[PDB]
Amino acid sequence: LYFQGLEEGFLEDSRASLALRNFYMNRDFRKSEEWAQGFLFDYRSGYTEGTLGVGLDLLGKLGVRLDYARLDATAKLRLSRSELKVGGLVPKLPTIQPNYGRLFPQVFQGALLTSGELSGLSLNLGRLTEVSSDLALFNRNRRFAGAAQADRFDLAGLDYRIAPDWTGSYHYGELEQVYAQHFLGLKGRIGIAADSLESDLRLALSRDTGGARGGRIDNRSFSGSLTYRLRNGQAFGLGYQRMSGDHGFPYLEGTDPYLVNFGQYNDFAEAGESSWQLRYDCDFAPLGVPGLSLMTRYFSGHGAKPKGADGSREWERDSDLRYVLQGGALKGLGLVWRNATYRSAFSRDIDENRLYLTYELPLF
Repeated sequence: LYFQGLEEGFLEDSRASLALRNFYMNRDFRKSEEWAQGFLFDYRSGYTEGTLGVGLDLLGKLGVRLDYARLDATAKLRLSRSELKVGGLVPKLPTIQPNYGRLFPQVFQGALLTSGELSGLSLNLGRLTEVSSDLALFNRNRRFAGAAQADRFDLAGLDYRIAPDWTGSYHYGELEQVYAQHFLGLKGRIGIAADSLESDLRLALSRDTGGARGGRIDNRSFSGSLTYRLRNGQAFGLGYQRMSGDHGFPYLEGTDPYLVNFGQYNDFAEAGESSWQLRYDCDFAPLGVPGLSLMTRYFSGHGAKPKGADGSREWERDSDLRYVLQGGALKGLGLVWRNATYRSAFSRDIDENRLYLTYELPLF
């Protein structure tokens, strides 16, 4: 956390890995398909010597259908308990979260400063200018006037350790001339007593800003969860979510929305929409079968006020099965199967399968 810069570490502490990813996706409307192999070279330098240390990250991506090629560089500066990254960025913030269900998450260009000079307090500040063309408001079901674009997305935030099991966060995000969103969140855990109860509460307020290319937007979002997690590998979760104001929940193209009732397909984020989620996870590891996990969840939404369409109710069931080989030559191989059923009164019904074969190979 504190950066000493006592040794010349750029080359010496360098590490890298190659990720191999085979992804298949199947989609039935009311039909399409996608199959692809990805290669991902992920390099992370150490830091040059001195109180201000300099570093370099590199992301090399190759994608082939059934030819996509990209190289993203990131300069990193390190001083005291603060870090500045400039170049390719994969932010993980309440206002901007990667899309993970693909071959590769989007890379954003800009600068991001994080700082933990104060104990228990993290601060961040950032500005993004590009996505792997401009940053754009993700329309989806015509929730807004159009998919407005901008040159700049600003961000600032604070995450505070209130107590060892409690954290509160505030984050601000603004796609310039389109919308600004305020986020406030609280996460907590209590013991009961070999097991635990976790809570995750999220309020967000979004309004159009400046030229309002989106255009007029008013969204007040609540999204929260309660998870009962047992020591034997099981978890039971309850999620609840509500959209208030004249619009649905805005977020950028290329990102997943930071909402708890977000499934494999739907985000239950139409204007006016309330939704409930039940979720069950099971790890078969402390039961006998390590590497094998399973998840299922069901979401139900009502009170949606979709634009230009009639109907207000919708639901989704996702099931997820995963296995990772535990030994032999392929001791890293991961199989993931994500299946979904989505039914809506106001948008197109879908059935979908996603399949992932993953392997991670450390180079140095």
